[PDB]
Amino acid sequence: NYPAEPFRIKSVETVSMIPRDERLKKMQEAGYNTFLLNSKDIYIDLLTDSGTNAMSDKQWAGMMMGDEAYAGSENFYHLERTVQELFGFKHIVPTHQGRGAENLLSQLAIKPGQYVAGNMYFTTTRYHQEKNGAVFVDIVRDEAHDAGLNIAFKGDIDLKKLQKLIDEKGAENIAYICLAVTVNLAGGQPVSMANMRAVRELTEAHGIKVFYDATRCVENAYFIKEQEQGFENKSIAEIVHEMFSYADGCTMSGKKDCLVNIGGFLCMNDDEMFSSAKELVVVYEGMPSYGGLAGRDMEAMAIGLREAMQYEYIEHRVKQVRYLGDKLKAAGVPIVEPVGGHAVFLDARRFCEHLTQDEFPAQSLAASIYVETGVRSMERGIISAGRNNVTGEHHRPKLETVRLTIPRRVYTYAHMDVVADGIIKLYQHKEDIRGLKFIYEPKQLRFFTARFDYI
Amino acid sequence: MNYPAEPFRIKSVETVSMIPRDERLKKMQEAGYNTFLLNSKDIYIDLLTDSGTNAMSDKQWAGMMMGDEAYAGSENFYHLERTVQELFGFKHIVPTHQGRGAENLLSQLAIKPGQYVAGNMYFTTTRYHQEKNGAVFVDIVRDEAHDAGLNIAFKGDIDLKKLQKLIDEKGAENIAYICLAVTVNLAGGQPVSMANMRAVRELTEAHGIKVFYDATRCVENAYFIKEQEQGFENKSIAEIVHEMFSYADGCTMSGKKDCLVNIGGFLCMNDDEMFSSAKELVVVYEGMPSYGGLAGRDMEAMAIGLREAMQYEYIEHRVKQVRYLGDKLKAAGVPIVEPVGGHAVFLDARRFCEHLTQDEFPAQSLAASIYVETGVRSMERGIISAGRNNVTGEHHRPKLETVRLTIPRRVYTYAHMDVVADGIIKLYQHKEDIRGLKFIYEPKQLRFFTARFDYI
Amino acid sequence: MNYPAEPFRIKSVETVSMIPRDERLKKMQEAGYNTFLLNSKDIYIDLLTDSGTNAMSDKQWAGMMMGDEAYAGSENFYHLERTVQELFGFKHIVPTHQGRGAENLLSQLAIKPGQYVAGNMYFTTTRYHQEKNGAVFVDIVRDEAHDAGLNIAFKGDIDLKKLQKLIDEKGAENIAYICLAVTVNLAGGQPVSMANMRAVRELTEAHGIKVFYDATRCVENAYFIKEQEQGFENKSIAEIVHEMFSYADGCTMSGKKDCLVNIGGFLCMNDDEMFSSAKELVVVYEGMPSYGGLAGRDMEAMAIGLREAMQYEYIEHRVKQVRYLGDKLKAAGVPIVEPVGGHAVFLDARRFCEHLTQDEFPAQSLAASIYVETGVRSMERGIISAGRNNVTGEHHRPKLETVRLTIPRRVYTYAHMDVVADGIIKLYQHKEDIRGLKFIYEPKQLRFFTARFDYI
Amino acid sequence: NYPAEPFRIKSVETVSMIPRDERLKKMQEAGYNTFLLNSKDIYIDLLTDSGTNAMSDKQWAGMMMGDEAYAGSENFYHLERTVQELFGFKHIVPTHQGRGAENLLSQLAIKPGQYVAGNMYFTTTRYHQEKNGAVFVDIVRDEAHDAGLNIAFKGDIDLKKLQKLIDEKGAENIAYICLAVTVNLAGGQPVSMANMRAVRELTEAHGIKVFYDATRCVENAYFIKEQEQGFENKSIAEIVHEMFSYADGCTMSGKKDCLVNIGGFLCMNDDEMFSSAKELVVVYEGMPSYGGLAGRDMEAMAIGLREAMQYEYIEHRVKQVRYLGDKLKAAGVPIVEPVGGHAVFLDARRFCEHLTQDEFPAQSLAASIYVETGVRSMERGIISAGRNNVTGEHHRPKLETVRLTIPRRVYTYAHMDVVADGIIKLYQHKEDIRGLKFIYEPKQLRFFTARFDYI
Ligand SMILES: CC1=C(O)/C(=C\N=C(/C)C(=O)O)C(COP(=O)(O)O)=CN1
Ligand SMILES: CC1=C(O)/C(=C\N=C(/C)C(=O)O)C(COP(=O)(O)O)=CN1
Ligand SMILES: CC1=C(O)/C(=C\N=C(/C)C(=O)O)C(COP(=O)(O)O)=CN1
Ligand SMILES: CC1=C(O)/C(=C\N=C(/C)C(=O)O)C(COP(=O)(O)O)=CN1
Ligand SMILES: [K+]
Ligand SMILES: [K+]
Ligand SMILES: [K+]
Ligand SMILES: [K+]
Repeated sequence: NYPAEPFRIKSVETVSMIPRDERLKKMQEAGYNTFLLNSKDIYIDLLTDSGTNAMSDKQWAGMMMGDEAYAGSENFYHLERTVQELFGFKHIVPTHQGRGAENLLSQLAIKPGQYVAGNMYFTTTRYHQEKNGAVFVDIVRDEAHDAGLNIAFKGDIDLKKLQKLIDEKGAENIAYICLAVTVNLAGGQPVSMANMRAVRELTEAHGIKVFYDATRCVENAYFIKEQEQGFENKSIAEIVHEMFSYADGCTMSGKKDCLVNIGGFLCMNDDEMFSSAKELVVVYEGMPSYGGLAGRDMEAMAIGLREAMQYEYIEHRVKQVRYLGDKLKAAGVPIVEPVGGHAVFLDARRFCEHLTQDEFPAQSLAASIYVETGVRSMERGIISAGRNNVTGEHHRPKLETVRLTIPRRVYTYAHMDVVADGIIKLYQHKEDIRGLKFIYEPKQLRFFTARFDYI
Repeated sequence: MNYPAEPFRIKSVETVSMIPRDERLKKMQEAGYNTFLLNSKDIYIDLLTDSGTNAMSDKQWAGMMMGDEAYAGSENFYHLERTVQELFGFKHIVPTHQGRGAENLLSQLAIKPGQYVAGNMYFTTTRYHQEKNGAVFVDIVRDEAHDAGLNIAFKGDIDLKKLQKLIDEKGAENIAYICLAVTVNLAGGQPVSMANMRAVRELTEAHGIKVFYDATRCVENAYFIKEQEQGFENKSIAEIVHEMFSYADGCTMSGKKDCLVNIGGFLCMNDDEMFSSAKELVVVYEGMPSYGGLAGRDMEAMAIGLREAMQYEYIEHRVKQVRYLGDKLKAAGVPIVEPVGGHAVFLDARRFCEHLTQDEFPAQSLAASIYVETGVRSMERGIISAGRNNVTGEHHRPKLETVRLTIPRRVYTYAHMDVVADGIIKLYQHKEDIRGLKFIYEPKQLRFFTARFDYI
Repeated sequence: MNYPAEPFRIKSVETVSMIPRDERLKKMQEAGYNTFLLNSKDIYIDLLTDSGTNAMSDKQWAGMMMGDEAYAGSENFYHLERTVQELFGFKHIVPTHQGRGAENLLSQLAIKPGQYVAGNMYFTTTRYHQEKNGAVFVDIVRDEAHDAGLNIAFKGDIDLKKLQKLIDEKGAENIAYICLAVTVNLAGGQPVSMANMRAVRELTEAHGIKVFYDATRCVENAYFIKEQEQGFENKSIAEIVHEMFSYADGCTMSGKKDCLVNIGGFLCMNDDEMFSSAKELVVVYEGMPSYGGLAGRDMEAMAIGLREAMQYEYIEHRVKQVRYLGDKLKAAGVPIVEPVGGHAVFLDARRFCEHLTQDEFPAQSLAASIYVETGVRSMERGIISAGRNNVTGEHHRPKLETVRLTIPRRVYTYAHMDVVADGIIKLYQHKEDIRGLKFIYEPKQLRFFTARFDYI
Repeated sequence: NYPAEPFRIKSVETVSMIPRDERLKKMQEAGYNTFLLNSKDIYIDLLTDSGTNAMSDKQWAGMMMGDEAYAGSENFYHLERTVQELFGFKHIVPTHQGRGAENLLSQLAIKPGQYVAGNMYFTTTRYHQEKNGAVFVDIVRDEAHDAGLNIAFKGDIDLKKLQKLIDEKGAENIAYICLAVTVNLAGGQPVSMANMRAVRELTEAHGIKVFYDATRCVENAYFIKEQEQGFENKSIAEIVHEMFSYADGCTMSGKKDCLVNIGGFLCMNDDEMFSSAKELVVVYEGMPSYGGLAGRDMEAMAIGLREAMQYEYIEHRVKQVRYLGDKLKAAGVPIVEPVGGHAVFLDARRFCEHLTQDEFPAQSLAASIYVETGVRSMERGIISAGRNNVTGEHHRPKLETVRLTIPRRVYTYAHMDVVADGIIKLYQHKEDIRGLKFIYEPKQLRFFTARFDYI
């Protein structure tokens, strides 16, 4: 049901343990915007699972063995061998993290005016597509947009929407299909092997390329192992390798499922594209053999990807997130369902139904959570959606959420209990949560530095 | 309140795994049914000891990169020295590689052949160093410390009536010193009260008798005082620690326990002449007074760790994590030493195995069976550890025949505790399957470390 | 005086070794005669670049254990931020993963298509980011910087007459900014004087033109100012650095050079609106303004390293070690760029190989031959690096056709320098054996990194 | 002649660089006793080569992999395998450093009244022999006592003295022969393979055991490679293994030739002695599988011993010391000859022949060296010999020396030049060096804390 950690603690990170009254002052000093809190003031930091993971003793040994050569580092060759074996692409180019790989892919693979279709999108990924002249098309199944619908493989592409696009626009006018595993925007929802194969088969008949956004591909493979018929005798490694067999390449943020603090990479099978990629990596990142990483980080990521293949590790990772979601759900706390691989999203609209979206319930709930528990969470609602700059109106998103994002191997079920118990107690007196109003709003990136006060 | 979450985050991890029961069976036999003789790789959760098995912090690992390895004058020595002077309040410090190295120095320096050393229950290496330097050991702990099931507070306390009697019957000049350990390891990690430390100092001082503390789990002990002794609820852990040592003439310390390191110890004293003599001796056994058989980076880690240990939330969690395991075991009717102590839960082997005699080594055997059935390693703390009476040659016979589930600091979670509890509860369902043991190889001293047995 | 000993001790080592000439020959062919394409394992002493190849200190490694990996609000970000604010004197900082990431931001933010960017000699990635954002590059370095053998001080200085002419012929509003690099890498690591920085600021300020520094080797540059510019002999390295940047509106920095790290860079500016815009852009390419595509531990290492770099003895030794190699080479009549610069000795390939034309790529070829004969890796810094004229499609033709023996900071000793000098002197004895090269594979930009050749 | 370092620098240790005037104050604050200087005030620290070595990147990787189990650590098994392969003993017991191993050996191998004979002695080694009731007998060749005699293998035992001892005392009355490699007291002098075999053969015929003090056995093996006929096609590893084939066991300080900062061990071939050793290690050190070391240090020492077998490494180590001695000798500076493996010893008696031994020329020369260069060196003369406590007279040693002891892989030839140039300049005006007199003298260990002032 919930397994014990399949690891023990080698070293600890010291935290302050400041009490509620002091947390309230820190929160006020941050203008009630959790993005403005200092890391040294936070007990449990669930802002993101990106780059916040705990490394192993074996990775730290690798950290001492950084061959820092500008070209031809042994660590690059270790990374390259590892990704070829595990993902099964012919070619790999390291990048400092995922968005560096996305910049490269989109410049290489898009002609202005072409469509890129995907199972929803991530903000950086879609931006790089659009900056290169692509029009984005959502081809996710309709269910993915229903946040209360508890169904499996909610990240699946709708083959009919793909077909429709090909019929209406023409294959030559589609740059590529961008299939993300898992689907972050839908709450971390997995994609099935059947769907990946069906997309490979249809695109292949039309000469259309498919590139994966692989950042949480290991969480994805765990869902396939757990829930997809016929994958129960298959190892995580076998699943991961089969998944990528249905792609022409990928962009990877190692900062997620490769269990590192920095690192990413671009893969492809096509020799000519690989050649062009090497011509471009040097402009933005570094050499084809470091790509904006220290040798020690290529080493840490090579070791971390291989650790991520262990079944017990990934089972525990996903079930720890599930434990938090299960406990919240059992107390009647409204969440996005089903719980995804990396986070639990509170539905702040329903949590704070005495407040209007214009009063920023997700922002305000995230502040309350920090004050009551020392937990930092991310606003993923009206604030982070930003303001229409043509009209000056808020972009008003359907999802008004607080993201409890879980770094890998950092926290225990007891820290999950701190988070849950705190949220449950807040829920019991939810009507007491107050609305927020801007007191400082920057013109851009407002979620990063906006300051608020209570209404 | 009852069970707080870890007051830290995980910075790095070590993988854990379990070999099949069939393989464990083979390994237990190959180790001659002594858990000390199993290999680390063959252990799933290793509760052999809290000694040297602690997880260090990121700050201690940063100190590890700043090892100043000079033979004399290292910054890491000065940092250790001023930290221990500040926190414990003794005048002088001599580092040693670990606690038994400091006990070697103390016993050689402070005992004349034929004298008595009186202590709140024996300890294994401690008693051996006393006895090998010609002392007779006298246990002056309260009787109640030897009754496993008796739930009373401050079980580690010295019985003043027994101390008084020793002085009367033997004369103060024939007592080398009082050895006061905090907490008391073999009583189950049981604390000593401040009132008792103060009373002991007062009695011994009037008679000119020296008192040397075994400081190895003094922070755990300070936690119990803050939690349970009336008047201390408001004092900081650090204030408690400093007051505790104000009632002593010096101490031995294994830093491998409450200083949160993997190696390290020291000897403290207030007396200038003893300091001089201790330095002459340290060079023979350990190294120059300026490193004491430690790398500079380990002095640094030990200085940093001892100060980390003073954080209330850290030590509250440390002790309550142990308590949680004991609570779950108790709830299922598993017999344990009570109350639960600072560093371990001690299964009561006499009750766990009523069908065996103490001469059939129930504790040694239970530890074997726990490993075979669960892949958890635990330690014998009974008749084998007690050693032999150095006059009659018979086994010492402790009332406490226990198996120790010892918890390294900052290493495991409550989920690991639940795994351990579950496996022990299961084994209890068939306790009568645990077989008697007999010696096949017996070392001449500290026999428990490497002795080998076979089933009767 | 002339050649000081290392002002540090060795804390840890990496082994070095040499594969036979026969094996090196094979490897050079397999790398298509481009030194960039050899493997690290196959190199004995690796002088390809001083970029990212530096040895960190014990203090920086201690900072590496204290990485605060938070996505926003990391202590390591705050430490970097206040360090750069203190030492460089700019209002705002945006970290980037390395220097070309900061050049991406600057060029996008500060250039309107069709504008001119004027600089003290081009640099490779710098010129590409200017040109790809629609700028025309204009070289305003003094003519003497392009003559390898001419031994004059402060060769990096901007020719004010050329700057003045640019403003006259093109109009100030059509100049996006002046790019002033310290030191000037491709001139041979040549410094810029304070007087010149002050004069440039004065001229540009009167016309409303912005000046952005390439800060990557500013500490080396400050060393030359202290050593050679009248009036500065008494100022600290840190004072020199802070004054230098007071003449700028912001900078790009590759921390991989003078900040003594293996990864890292940043963009600084004084202007609030530019800061806002830079943050919008950083999120697209690098990461959140609060880490900029760097682990927290690398921000920390870069903060610590930049402050280490201000120690006079450290930078005096850094530069004199380079000078020693150049001195030994000169003494034996080997043709080099003079005076020797801050980070490398640059062999003059035109003189080393008089028998070849620049169209036959003497520098690329010499670098190949050095590796084959010595197992030392060096870099082409000539016509291949210069790239193509983005209007005519012809090779840019630099007067400076050089091969760079680039010295990573705190990595090698004088004995390694002597090994390098000895091997190069030997190769010089048969310079006429070095054969012309021709392209077999040419990338569309920054071609030198991965191009492959074959002998004519 | 002098090779370049067969390594490059991975990381540096920061030092203060304080100037001459400030060094003079530090020296005065230390009462002119270099033992009292703070490490943070010293540029180049030549006090000892014990435990001061620079580790490699590979050792630091091993430092991150410490299996800290109290019993059965993987690191112990790695150490054990390595020592068995390289030294060729059947059994190994780890100890925290060399004197811990000596305590164990002497308790195991000596009955009160027995003789232990050796090629000179080391202070801790001889003390442990004597505390256990042994009488020490020097059986080194007479030449070893002539400090100006430049001959090879000066550490050799005189077989005739050994024979004489057996004849006069009886084999049953000799506990063992303690053969040290190299011989520290004679200036770091090596012992020949011929001598080790001859001693093995004579002792074997009489049933007498031989235990090596192996602390600088790798320096020793380098001398055999370099100078002993017939060892020129032999690897350092082959030499080391043959050396120990002539012993019944050894005590080792890894802090010397195993390239670590802490660590040591005891080896033996005899099963019964191994059993007894395991019974004793637990009293003083720890378990047979950690012996008073952290698991990470058993790992560092296992990796370091194997690194020490590399020919280029040990050739450079010994020749760097030689470089310093050669340069001093060429300027006419009086030194113990020939230069040993680990240090250069200045003859302070001849250096300061205007001073009497009672004026402490070695102590005073060591102070001058620090003041002029920031180099710390060790007094090895009348001060470190101590005072006769029966009579109160100085012990007056024949050797009045300053030891310039070189840690492995820490310094370069340039640092050797700082040391040499400074000493040479002092030598040029040697008559200016002033005598010292006590102002504070402890009753014991006076070299550690005595304070002086100028006469
Ligand atoms: C699905 C997906 C992501 O979730 C993603 C980054 N995620 C962040 C920063 C997060 O907080 O979820 C990126 C960008 O990776 P990067 O943050 O540049 O290494 C790409 N795809
Ligand atoms: C109270 C006390 C101890 O518990 C102790 C060692 N304890 C061990 C090894 C244990 O497992 O409890 C020692 C010896 O310390 P040492 O293991 O040598 O650092 C002294 N006193
Ligand atoms: C003056 C200057 C440089 O020298 C520079 C990079 N130099 C390299 C790679 C070199 O080998 O010189 C860069 C680019 O920095 P980067 O290599 O991207 O961190 C900018 N300016
Ligand atoms: C020949 C020899 C030595 O040189 C030695 C220690 N030497 C020191 C401390 C030195 O400064 O030379 C020891 C003692 O090793 P230890 O310092 O306890 O690891 C034994 N034999
Ligand atoms: K990070
Ligand atoms: K690097
Ligand atoms: K040391
Ligand atoms: K340990």
